[PDB]
Amino acid sequence: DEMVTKVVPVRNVSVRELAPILRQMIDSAGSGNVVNYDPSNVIMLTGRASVVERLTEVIQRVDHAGNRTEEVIPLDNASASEIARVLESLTQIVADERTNSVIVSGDPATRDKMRRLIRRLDSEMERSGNSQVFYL
Amino acid sequence: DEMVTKVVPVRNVSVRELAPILRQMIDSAGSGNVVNYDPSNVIMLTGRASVVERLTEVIQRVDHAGNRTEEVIPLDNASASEIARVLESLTQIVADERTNSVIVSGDPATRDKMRRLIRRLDSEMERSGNSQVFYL
Repeated sequence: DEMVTKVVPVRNVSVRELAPILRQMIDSAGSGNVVNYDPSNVIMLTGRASVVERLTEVIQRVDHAGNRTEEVIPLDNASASEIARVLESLTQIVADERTNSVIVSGDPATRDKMRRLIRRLDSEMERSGNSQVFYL
Repeated sequence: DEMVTKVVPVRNVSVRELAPILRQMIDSAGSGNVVNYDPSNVIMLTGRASVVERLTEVIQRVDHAGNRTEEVIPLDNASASEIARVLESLTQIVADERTNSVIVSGDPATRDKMRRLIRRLDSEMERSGNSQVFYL
């Protein structure tokens, strides 16, 4: 029940995405607690140190959920520019020409699938391209 | 409870971004305190020296949160003009031609990621460009 103010930085999450759940706690929490939404992307929690505690818990646990990191997957055989059109015809993927490598972005579960699907599209063709040579 | 006036410069933050949280304190603070929003980008706090204290605390702590600094990352191998198109196809980046270097802007956490992602796109290609030479 201790009345205090607390600082919560909101990094990955849009601070107003959290409008419902932080203020809906005030329904249950009652008075004394205030939640502040600043487009400079922090959320200022001022109130009873237990209820703010959860919203340092909730957000910075929820701020984990939307975590988006990028990784460069090289391509030994196929052209990165094809794979960037194909994988984007199914549904963020950007191809780097120089190193022949595909930049991918998403949560670690989505960056699993495209990492398994790019290993098959990079599988080596057997000897037979669209071009063959016939000795007459 | 001392009634005073105080000067708060608001540097990085839009002074009207702080309309909710400074005036919502007046709800809890009560009378005697006044918060002034000047588009010349300061916020004049006149009132009880404890409640203004926090809003010198809050803002100049919040004014830290949106801190945006720029840095020039050189590029030894790749062209800065490519990396400026690629890194901007994922989502501020401006490339400098002469020194072959990319200007980047953002908070120190975002300027971490692009600094790790530019180290891979600058990694040296192994001997094999899009051009090879076949001796027949």
